[PDB]
Amino acid sequence: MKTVIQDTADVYFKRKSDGKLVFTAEAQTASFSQAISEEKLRGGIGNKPLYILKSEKEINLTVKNAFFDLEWLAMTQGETIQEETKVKVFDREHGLIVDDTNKVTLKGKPVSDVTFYNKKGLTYKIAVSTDGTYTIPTAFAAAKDKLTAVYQIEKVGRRLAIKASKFSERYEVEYRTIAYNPDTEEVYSDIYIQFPNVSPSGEFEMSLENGNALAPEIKFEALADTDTDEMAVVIEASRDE
Amino acid sequence: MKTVIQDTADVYFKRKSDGKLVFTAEAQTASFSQAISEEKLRGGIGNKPLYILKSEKEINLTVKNAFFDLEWLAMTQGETIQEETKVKVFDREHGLIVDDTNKVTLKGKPVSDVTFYNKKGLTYKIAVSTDGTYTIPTAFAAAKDKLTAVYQIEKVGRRLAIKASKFSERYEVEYRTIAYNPDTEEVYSDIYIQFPNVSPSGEFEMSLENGNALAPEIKFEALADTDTDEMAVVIEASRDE
Amino acid sequence: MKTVIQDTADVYFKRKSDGKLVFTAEAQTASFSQAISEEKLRGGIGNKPLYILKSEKEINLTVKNAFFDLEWLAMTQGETIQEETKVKVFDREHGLIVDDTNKVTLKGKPVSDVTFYNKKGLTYKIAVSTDGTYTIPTAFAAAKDKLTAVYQIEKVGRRLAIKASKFSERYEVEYRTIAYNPDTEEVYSDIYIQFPNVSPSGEFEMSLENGNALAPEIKFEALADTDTDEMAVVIEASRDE
Amino acid sequence: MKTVIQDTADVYFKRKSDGKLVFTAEAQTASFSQAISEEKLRGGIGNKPLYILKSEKEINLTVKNAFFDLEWLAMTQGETIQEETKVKVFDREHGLIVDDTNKVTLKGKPVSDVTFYNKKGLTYKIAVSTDGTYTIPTAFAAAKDKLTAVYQIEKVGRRLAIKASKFSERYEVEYRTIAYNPDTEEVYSDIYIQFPNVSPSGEFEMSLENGNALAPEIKFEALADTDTDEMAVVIEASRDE
Amino acid sequence: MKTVIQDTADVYFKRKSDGKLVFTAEAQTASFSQAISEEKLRGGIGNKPLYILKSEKEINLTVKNAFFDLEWLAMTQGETIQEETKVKVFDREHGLIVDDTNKVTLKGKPVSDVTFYNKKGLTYKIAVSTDGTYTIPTAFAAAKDKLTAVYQIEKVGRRLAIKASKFSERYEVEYRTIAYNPDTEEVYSDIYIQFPNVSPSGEFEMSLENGNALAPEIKFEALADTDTDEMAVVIEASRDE
Amino acid sequence: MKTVIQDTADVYFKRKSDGKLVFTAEAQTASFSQAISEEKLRGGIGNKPLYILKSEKEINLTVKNAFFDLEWLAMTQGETIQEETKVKVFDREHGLIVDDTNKVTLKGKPVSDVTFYNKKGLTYKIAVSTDGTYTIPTAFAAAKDKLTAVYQIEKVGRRLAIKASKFSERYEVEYRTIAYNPDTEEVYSDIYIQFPNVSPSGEFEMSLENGNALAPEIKFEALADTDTDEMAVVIEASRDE
Repeated sequence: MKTVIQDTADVYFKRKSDGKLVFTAEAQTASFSQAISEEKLRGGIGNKPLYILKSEKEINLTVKNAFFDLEWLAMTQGETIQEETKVKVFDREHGLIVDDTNKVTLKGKPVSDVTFYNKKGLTYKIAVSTDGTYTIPTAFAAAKDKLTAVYQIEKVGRRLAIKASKFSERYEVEYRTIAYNPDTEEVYSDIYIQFPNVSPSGEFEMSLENGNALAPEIKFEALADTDTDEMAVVIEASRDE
Repeated sequence: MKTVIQDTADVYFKRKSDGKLVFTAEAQTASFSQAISEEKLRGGIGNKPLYILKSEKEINLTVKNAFFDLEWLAMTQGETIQEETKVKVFDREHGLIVDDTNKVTLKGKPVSDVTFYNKKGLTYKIAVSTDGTYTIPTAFAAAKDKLTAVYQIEKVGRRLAIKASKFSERYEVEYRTIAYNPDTEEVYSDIYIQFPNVSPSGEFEMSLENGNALAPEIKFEALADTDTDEMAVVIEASRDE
Repeated sequence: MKTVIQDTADVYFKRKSDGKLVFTAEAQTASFSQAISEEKLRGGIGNKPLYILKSEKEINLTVKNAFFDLEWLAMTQGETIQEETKVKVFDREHGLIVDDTNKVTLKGKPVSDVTFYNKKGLTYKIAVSTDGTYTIPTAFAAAKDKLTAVYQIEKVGRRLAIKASKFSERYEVEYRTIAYNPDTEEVYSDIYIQFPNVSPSGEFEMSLENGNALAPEIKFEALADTDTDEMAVVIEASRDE
Repeated sequence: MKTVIQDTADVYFKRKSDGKLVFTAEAQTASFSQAISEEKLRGGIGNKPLYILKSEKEINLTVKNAFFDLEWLAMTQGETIQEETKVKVFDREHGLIVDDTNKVTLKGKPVSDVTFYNKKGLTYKIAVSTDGTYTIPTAFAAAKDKLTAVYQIEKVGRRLAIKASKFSERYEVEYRTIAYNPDTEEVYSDIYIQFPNVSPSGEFEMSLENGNALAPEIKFEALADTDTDEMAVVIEASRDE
Repeated sequence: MKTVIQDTADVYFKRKSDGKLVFTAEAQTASFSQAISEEKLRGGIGNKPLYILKSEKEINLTVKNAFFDLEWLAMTQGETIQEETKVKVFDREHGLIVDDTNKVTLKGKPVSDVTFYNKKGLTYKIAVSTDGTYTIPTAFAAAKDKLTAVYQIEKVGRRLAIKASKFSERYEVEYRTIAYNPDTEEVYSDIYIQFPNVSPSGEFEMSLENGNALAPEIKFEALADTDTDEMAVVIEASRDE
Repeated sequence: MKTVIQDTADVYFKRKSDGKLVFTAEAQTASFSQAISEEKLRGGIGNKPLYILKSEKEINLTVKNAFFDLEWLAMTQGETIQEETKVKVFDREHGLIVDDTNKVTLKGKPVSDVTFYNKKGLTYKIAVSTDGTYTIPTAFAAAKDKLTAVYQIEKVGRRLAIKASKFSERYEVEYRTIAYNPDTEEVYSDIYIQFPNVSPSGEFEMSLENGNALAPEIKFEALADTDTDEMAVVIEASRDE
């Protein structure tokens, strides 16, 4: 029946190979635009139209979530997120003071050469010490100054890798919304929009501007089911049944 | 776990030959857009898609800072910044009164010809006087009147050269931001985006508008690592090790 | 004399064949754009310009109204508006309650099959009745319910007929607007702009959005008169003569 | 000296054939943008710019008045305004009460066939009468009803004719503004911008929107003077001389 | 003086025998190309030229109109267009309902045999009836079907005849174009190009593509007059006398 | 199975005498066109075909590289590249200042007569200086004059000598490509196109246009093998085996 739709959708994903339900979201957008190509044959006394050549059926999706989850990026490359992997990352220590003996001591555990910066913005590159106490050239600084340190440390966590060859696999998608009855002010039906075969398209961008709540974005491209030649299916299930 | 991204990312840099940690920044943006191209083949009764051709994988970057430092410019051209170099720059002295003997004495150390400017539009270019006192020309001016001088001096500082032959080198990059847990309002994970091989691009602008703040912007371009064929690495590690 | 033009203009029309003064208007716009294609010859030592070629003059018109008239669309096609023609139009009735005997009674004079709609969106296309009442299947509805019917009714009125082989005819146009004298706050002259031979262009879009007032739009194009070679004429007439 | 210029210009024109000072103005804009073509010959081992060659020089103009003056538009079309010429224009008469014998009388001097209008939108055209009394058919209207009439008259006034073959001629132009002294808050020098050979361009538009003051715009394009090869001249003259 | 030619030419033809000014066109091109050949003789010690021989002089001529006139074609074969002559042409009738008596009544006036076409694509050839009623076999058509009827008719009009023997006649041709003054942007003279004796060459190709506006093209070939040996005359006459 | 071919090939060569695998490729094109002629005999009552004569079969190759190797050109003329040989080449030294005695020095090592050049475009050649300086008459240049000189030097490098008599020897060639499976988008087979005998042909164009990356091209010609008369071979080896 006639109904009014207000809210966004809950999306569900699924890999057709191993069957991992890759999501259960709380979104901010959705779309399933369509397209067709049309050209017109012409001829005869008066350039009249005689036939129309309809020559495609393309569908594209798009979703825009309100949180960040790594699986979103996993989808757009097909890799697998490894767990508990050793990695090397940078780390920065500030506010070091130079003692009266022309020495400074760190408070971390480097793994590469440490670089010092002084209040003017010079640089002094020294190898990693075994005891952790380091010497400063007398031209670089003197007693009772302030220096900063930057170096590498080893951490553990989850890891992903974007390569130059690996490409996507094929997926299932589904939306879901709720539609109201414009007379008695209650929810009547539950819209569904299924997609039986999709293929992620690699065009993603993460602008990390200051003071903005990041919103990932993912685009797909629907294909035709081999078994039944269906590109989309729409359902309206009524809560009265 | 689901997480909320709110803040920009701290940037780090590395030159791959000598290992200069060229930067530690307090920035305003970070982006790593992707791109791919497709062709699609067609044929048969029913001009249908038979096999898709993928032909690229490009990644770019962008960083935009809040403070100006000369290393930013140094990176984009490779030329190193020599220190303690004597240079020639122009200087200006205002409010120069003419005495009753048609003579005006500078208060500087001219190195090129000194040019004075009368109160309407005139110009007059005397040679550098050894004494430093100058004879005011005949009808260029009179007594009890103002002028202003412009000439060159010799100052000491840092220097960078923009040539037309020396082009960019190859660097490594790393961003770091934090993502909040949406339930307990705390900090959960630490995000990292390494780029194991980049090539800084020459496309930049230093506009110095009045009353605005110049924010440098530098655009890179990421290529494939030779060892493992990686363009980018994304890492998430929890603050509960 | 210098004058200030404020108001829009009254627009008239006239068909060259019979002399139908197709309108007296109360409009919002009038326009008589021009256009000439200009190139530039060049020659001699130093690629100097020595002359400017000018050839291909055009004039476009545009008018825009704040009411709706049907002669408006009549001009753009070249048809004629038949008067007092019987036609077929749909009509709808609501609030039809079903008596206890599973029957309902329309109140109109259907000409085609009548379709019934319940409060869930089902359908029933019963054939036209001869007496006035209809019987309802028990499954579709029950006693003390509501139904709505849609059927076709015959009404009498005017009728245009847009045809795909016919095209517009040739017309005459004229605007009239006033201009004041910038010293005395008075009206001085009656400006006219005549167009002796013009061919309407078929391009019109009647968007009918909610709560807006539709403003039509005709566009013409002026062709050269075969007798005296005049595309446009401008006249000024002083009110003191 | 350094000055601040803040206002528009007085624009003068002058035709080169007869010598007519076609305008003085009180305008709103004035411009003379310029353009040049550059090519950068390259050659030799290594791609090196050897020489930059200039190949063209274009000077445009623009003026925008705040009052309608017929000679403006007369300039761009060549024609010479004709004075005291008889013409034909439309006129309208409202609110005519039908008499008891189905007859109406006008108050003017028709020179074309008269067209009547009903309160509902009919039409009835009848040949001009000699006594000004026209008989209206019974179906069109009855006694004590209101009709409206339209017809042509003969008026005397000025006249132009935009022909499709005759294009413009060549003029001289000159601007004039006032430049201030940024210390004493006084007027110092008068700016002038002269053009010795100009060819008006036919590209103009007269929109007559309701409640908008008409702003004529007349574009020009300048060409090199044969005597001394000057497209433009700029003169500054103090008011102390 | 030096002048600028911008425009095509009004072409005027005239038959030398009966003196009919056969055309005043509004064309799109005119041309009067030439051609000459040389041989050169050589001899003596060292192959050097000794004498140049010149033995040909041809002047072609081309015109290209925008409208279509039948006299254009009449020129190229020398016939005289006959007026009001009876001819035979084919005509077509779409949609003829078959009655219960398996007969059809045409709405025209055949003159030769009638051929029907059913939907499926067969044909059926009957002879001409007197009362206009034709019987249709029960294999070609059926009850309540729509057929297509084609036949010959008789109309009257103007007639030509492209004979394989009769060939062209002789004409006189004159052009006209207006030349401008390259300093004051006015008209200075009228260029004329008379041709006193010309012989048509038969090469016309009337392509009638879909939605194009054919420009007739006919080519000529000038020949030397017997009286004075003047293949072409070029005239310039100033507009000051 | 049906496959899709998408890339160029890695070309290989081998000389049949001394077994120098003279090359491997990162190429941009390969091709092995074929061509035969026919004669056809005719006779008898009615000109009909009777017997067709086949007497030819040829294959021609082409390869287009991206880099430059000198054996690539050594093939085309059949020479062997001598190593570690002395040659003679020209060289240039710009910016030579003239001293207070019209003497000129040189920071080089000439072997032929040095030809000095002046800014005006003069010249001066003289026997080689045996001390390290030259004297320039006042007529050529006077003093404080910047001069440019040119002279030959000796260098050691690899040398190739085109000769009028030495011609080709007989090579052997092999290609390689990869083929994909349209259903699973994995790799399936490796196509090889051998040629057991070939003779390089002399047609090569080396245009070094400014800013156009060079890509050479060698064209071969395949002759039939004496032993078993195979002018070429095509091979396909899957990767499941």
